[PDB]
This record gives sequence, C-alpha cells and structure tokens, in this order.
Amino acid sequence: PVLATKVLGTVKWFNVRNGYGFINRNDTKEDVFVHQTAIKRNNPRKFLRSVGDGETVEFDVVEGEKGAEATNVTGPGGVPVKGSRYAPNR
RNA sequence: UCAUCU
Repeated sequence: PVLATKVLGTVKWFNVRNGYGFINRNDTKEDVFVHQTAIKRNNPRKFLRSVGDGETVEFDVVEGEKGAEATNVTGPGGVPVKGSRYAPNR
C-alpha cells in the first residue's frame, strides 16, 4: 500500500556518511525520512547513495516505523537525482 | 528516525 505516489519535495538535508536524510513534502510541508536505500535513481556519476541538500525530488510515501517515509526516490519524472556534495564525483 | 559527513 502506497499512501501517496509521485509526491514532489525539497530535500531538507541528507547525511551521506550516516545514510539518511529528510525531505520536505511540497504538498503538505511535512518532513519525511529518506533512507539511503530508498533512492531509486542515484546520480550515475557519483558512487554513493545520496540526495543533496535542497534538491527537488519525486517519491512515494509509505508507512514506516517512526512515521511516514519516502521510497522510490528519483528526480522529477523518474530521472536521476543530483546527489550530495558530500558524495564525491567519480 | 533531525543527521552535521567534501
């Protein structure tokens, strides 16, 4: 079950070293947790799993253990995310 | 799951 699909949001922050971040939903203005494994289309020219602070992402919302979370996270229209400056380019 | 990392 998916609570919401293709939600658009702005990354609040994402910690590359520790592997998680938060996205602010553009529709409800609620922060949602995003795990590194929830990123579906990583920047193919970085080599870590990440989204970058402030970038615009598109995602599904599902029920987590500590609140609703983001999953299937991509750029708008399913394109690769930009990724974090804390994740070096190849 | 509110982290603090080039």
